[PDB]
Amino acid sequence: PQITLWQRPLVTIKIGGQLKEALLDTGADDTVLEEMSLPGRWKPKMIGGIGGFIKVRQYDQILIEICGHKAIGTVLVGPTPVNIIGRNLLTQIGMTLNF
Amino acid sequence: PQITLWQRPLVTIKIGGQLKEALLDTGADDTVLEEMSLPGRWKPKMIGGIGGFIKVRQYDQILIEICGHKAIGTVLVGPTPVNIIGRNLLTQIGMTLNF
Ligand SMILES: CC(C)CN(C1([C@@H](O)[C@H](Cc2ccccc2)NC(=O)O[C@H]2CO[C@H]3OCC[C@H]32)CC1)S(=O)(=O)c1ccc(N)cc1
Repeated sequence: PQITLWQRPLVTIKIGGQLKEALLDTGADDTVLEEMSLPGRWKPKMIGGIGGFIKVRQYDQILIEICGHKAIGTVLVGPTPVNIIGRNLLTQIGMTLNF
Repeated sequence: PQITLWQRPLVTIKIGGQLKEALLDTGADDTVLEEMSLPGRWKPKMIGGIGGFIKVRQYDQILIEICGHKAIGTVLVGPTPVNIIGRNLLTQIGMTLNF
């Protein structure tokens, strides 16, 4: 499919038994989700952008369903204002920018 | 052209006759640039990033070239890790997401 950018490119993801709305974000190295429980070990990380930094928990090898695909990768969890799907997962589902 | 997402989508832009590097950022509503000189009058805008809310300077109807494509629109100037090209200009140059 093709996704226009007149509106925020929001999609529904399934992760850890939960459905969440999230932003397809080419600017993001990493995928970042609002507070939730995830399985396995984690380590703390600081990520920064407009407005400064937030502290997040990094989980690896997390299964996600998005855009009819299943992908696996790292998910950061913390006090982000919006759920963000970053390049680490966008690549796995074959998402590209075109113009 | 097609831009894949295995690396950061950093591209050359031109503004005020000068080349700069900017990140194509589908998760940004607005285009936010590193400190620079722009003509005309500006007004404040409050934006909310990952770290919280901040006020930046809004310049309207500014000429800016992105990947060789000429756009004219709003650019915000404020503290950002990198120049980001947001949806307001991504739409002008006919950029979409595809999978
Ligand atoms: C500023 C960029 C260089 C990096 N950030 C982006 C960016 O797309 C954000 C997403 C976002 C949207 C709404 C609310 C909060 C955040 N947009 C953003 O800041 O856009 C601003 C400009 O337009 C406005 O519209 C959305 C918020 C405003 C790439 C992910 S980040 O800070 O989230 C981030 C930094 C580091 C790591 N490792 C992961 C993420």
